[PDB]
Amino acid sequence: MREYDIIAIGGGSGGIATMNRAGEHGAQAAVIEEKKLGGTCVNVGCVPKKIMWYGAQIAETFHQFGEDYGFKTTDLNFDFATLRRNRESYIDRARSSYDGSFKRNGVDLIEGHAEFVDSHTVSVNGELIRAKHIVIATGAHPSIPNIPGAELGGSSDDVFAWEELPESVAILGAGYIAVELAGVLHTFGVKTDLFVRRDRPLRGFDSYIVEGLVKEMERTNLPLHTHKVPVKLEKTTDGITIHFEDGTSHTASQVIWATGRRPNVKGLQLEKAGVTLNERGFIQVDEYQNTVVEGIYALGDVTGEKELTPVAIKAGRTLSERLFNGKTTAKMDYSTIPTVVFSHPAIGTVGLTEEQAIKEYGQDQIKVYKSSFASMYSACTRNRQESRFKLITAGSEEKVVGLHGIGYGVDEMIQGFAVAIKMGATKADFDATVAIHPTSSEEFVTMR
Amino acid sequence: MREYDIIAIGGGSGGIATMNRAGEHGAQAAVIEEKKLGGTCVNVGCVPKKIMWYGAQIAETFHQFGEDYGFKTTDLNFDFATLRRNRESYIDRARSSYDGSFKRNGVDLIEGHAEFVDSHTVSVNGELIRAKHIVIATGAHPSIPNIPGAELGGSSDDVFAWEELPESVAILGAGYIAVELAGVLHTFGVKTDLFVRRDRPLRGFDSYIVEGLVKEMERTNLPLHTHKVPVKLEKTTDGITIHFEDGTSHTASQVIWATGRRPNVKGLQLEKAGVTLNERGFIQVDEYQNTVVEGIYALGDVTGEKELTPVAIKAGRTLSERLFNGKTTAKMDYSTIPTVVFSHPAIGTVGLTEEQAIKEYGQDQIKVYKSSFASMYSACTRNRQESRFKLITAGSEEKVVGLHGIGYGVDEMIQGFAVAIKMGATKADFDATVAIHPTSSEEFVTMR
Ligand SMILES: Cc1cc2nc3c(=O)[nH]c(=O)nc-3n(C[C@H](O)[C@H](O)[C@H](O)COP(=O)(O)OP(=O)(O)OC[C@H]3O[C@@H](n4cnc5c(N)ncnc54)[C@H](O)[C@@H]3O)c2cc1C
Ligand SMILES: Cc1cc2nc3c(=O)[nH]c(=O)nc-3n(C[C@H](O)[C@H](O)[C@H](O)COP(=O)(O)OP(=O)(O)OC[C@H]3O[C@@H](n4cnc5c(N)ncnc54)[C@H](O)[C@@H]3O)c2cc1C
Repeated sequence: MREYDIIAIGGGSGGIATMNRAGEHGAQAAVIEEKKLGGTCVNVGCVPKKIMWYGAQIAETFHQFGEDYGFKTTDLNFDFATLRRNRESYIDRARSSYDGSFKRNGVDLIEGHAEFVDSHTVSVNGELIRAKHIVIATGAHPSIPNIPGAELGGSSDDVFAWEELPESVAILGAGYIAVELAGVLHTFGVKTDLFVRRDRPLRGFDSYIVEGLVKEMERTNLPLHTHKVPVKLEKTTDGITIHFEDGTSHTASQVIWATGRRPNVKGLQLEKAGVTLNERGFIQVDEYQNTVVEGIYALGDVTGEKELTPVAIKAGRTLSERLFNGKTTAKMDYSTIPTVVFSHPAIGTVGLTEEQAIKEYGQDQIKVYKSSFASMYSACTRNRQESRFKLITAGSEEKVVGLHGIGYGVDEMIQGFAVAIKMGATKADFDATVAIHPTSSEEFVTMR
Repeated sequence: MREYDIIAIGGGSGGIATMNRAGEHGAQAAVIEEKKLGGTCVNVGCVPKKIMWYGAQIAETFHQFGEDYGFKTTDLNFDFATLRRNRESYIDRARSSYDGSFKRNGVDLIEGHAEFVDSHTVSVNGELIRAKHIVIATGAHPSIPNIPGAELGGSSDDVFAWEELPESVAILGAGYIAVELAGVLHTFGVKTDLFVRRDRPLRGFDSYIVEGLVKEMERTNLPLHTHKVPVKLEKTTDGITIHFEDGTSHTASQVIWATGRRPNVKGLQLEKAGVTLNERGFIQVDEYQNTVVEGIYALGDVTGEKELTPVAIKAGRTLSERLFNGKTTAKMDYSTIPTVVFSHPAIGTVGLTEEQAIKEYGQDQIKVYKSSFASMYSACTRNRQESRFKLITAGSEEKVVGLHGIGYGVDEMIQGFAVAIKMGATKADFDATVAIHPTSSEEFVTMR
């Protein structure tokens, strides 16, 4: 029968976070996980991507900047197997830390595929498991568009699975994963082509910032192809050929689908428990992460409020504070969540885009500040790399409702500004703060 | 007799920023400069140092991290002359950019040593220049101690003057310039020793962060010598020998004094204007930058409130707003200024140290949050580089009165938090802000 106070279906960012903090306040917890522990982020997401990004930044330095700083090489050889071995070694050590936290806080790891039997019970390898509280944190999977020959194209999971880098690659998609992988593989020397469906990449991100990314792709000869709707994929002697709606076609060794991600909802027997989906296909929940069935909760990518790791972690930790530390009205705040996209160079954003702020406050009520400049790092070399910053203010007092940036060092500067912006910072609060020179971050506090 | 609404004695950070903003509001302004336009920051300070720091960061990247990211070379070859040429080309262009900003704002560039005649007149090369408003922004000079043979040792000016790197150098000092130069030159393969007079470098920075720097110096074999009081310098056949009070001695090709910087107050005929000095040797001014004489002002390093480039720039711009834009009470806020030391790795700080917080608020009203870790960048490699973060809170509300960091990326993460801390951010405001994963900056918002 198996007795636990609370269980988590899924051992990813959300599941680990919720059960550790539940166990921290003296609850009997259990995590149920199909694949490896740690979920998408540890195994096939944030961690391996960022390690490969750092590798690409070194390749960039060697090839682009080194000569004009007085460094010249003789036989600069890149061994990807060496990077991959050390990438996976770091993931192995990070995955073991999570096992140590389970055992310390009194959380049982149960390897297997969970499946609802009734509203308080789940089935794992035949054996039933019962609990008053059940957290569905099953995460997400890559979206494969329904067209002929789509199975021939791989996904982000296949990119980290690669033991050697292919000759060429064709990336289909316009989101953050597409731009990240395109930048990394291009810098490593793979014949990388990116195909977006309409207009430009990152249509949710601010245009001024994305325009800076497009300019950087032109300058590094990373071919971007706009208005490319894929109709069909097909096998050839060269590899895989893509057929587009406009008329043209293109061929490469590998083809990667990176259009979006959809929630894991289908293999759970949600009708037996009584758990309903919302209209968009995510698990329906309220502001406190409660499903329609009491005693069952959902959070992380499966609920789809904001598909990020620390969103799942805080949502998870906040839920366990509510259930086991008496914080009755405690809930996740989904506004003003900062994001960084590790493109070449990195994009950073928090708050509203210009178009979001117009709909929210009114067209007349929004002011905008822009700053184009080159960083000192790149600007004293052949390869001048443009940075672009933007601040969006609202009201008579000019409340900073959006901050956006692309450039060297942007990845590390957003966190502090996110704290300021969530407190209700005005333009006057920014301008009163003295600059740190010489940095790129000082541009945000000296805009006119 | 040439006449102006306002003039600046000195064409550095303070002087240029004051006259450009004065000219922006229609006042006929002029900048008077002895040596090179741009001042200490552009020609022999922030700019050449940061370019050399970036050069050193590339050297660190290839030697310590390259191999484990899959990069190897038959021979890595460094040529300082190429770095210096491009460094000075960037400085040539930055210096040329001021000529464009002068033509827009209507600012005349006068060249020569200025010198007071009376309270409203100066002399440059015999020609008398009268003005209603005179701004003293003469800056500072490297301090050379008074001991036998002190002339044999140079300063930071001489480090940037170098066409070739010497074989060995001895840096005598404990401040930010000593630590910055010691790190850069050590990374470029110069036999570099750092000699501090007392217990540790960087008195006034937080012990936890400084302890982290000392640990990195010892790990990378950059000798730090403590309790080393120079009594004498002596020219020898070996090189230049330093004799210390403890009876030991040390020899090197060059010796660099980095003991501190003093204001330029002696060449101006300040007695003829009626401008006085305070007990510390700086020009005496009030909170509005007014001297004891009407229509004469002083700002930047010569007044010594906080010796940084953006402090001189903001104070100067605030002064011109007061005089030429009807904002009679406008003044420079000198409290809670953020600072970054470009050591290896970079140190960043805003607000109070732990000692300072205890002295202000008392021992039992202060909570301290610490965090020691290795960045993901270095954690994949042989050479695990340690980062150290520290928050200091005060009172029942836990107002963040200090933030400190040392580690990869710290240089760019401070600016945002400085805005937040200046607004009166609490620990609750930090903990409410969602983390950006995977970064180093997220550690500040997840401390427990
Ligand atoms: C390439 C890539 C890069 C990314 N980079 C970033 C980044 O830089 N920053 C960032 O914040 N986010 C990033 N993300 C998103 C981030 O990985 C997710 O938001 C996060 O992993 C969500 O955590 P979760 O717990 O909701 O789901 P997951 O971490 O995916 O965990 C779900 C787990 O549950 C298991 N599971 C599913 N169904 C069952 C079942 N029936 N029984 C038992 N177990 C089950 C799965 O095997 C899986 O391990 C990235 C994603 C990808 C694909
Ligand atoms: C090695 C080094 C590194 C530094 N790094 C940093 C850093 O990273 N960040 C930072 O914020 N700050 C840094 N500083 C400090 C910064 O450079 C100064 O605080 C800043 O330049 C001060 O500006 P100022 O206008 O007060 O004086 P300055 O910029 O020094 O300008 C004074 C000018 O006045 C001229 N002058 C003097 N007397 C006369 C006269 N009688 N007539 C005409 N002209 C005259 C001088 O020639 C000089 O050009 C650094 C300093 C040094 C030495």
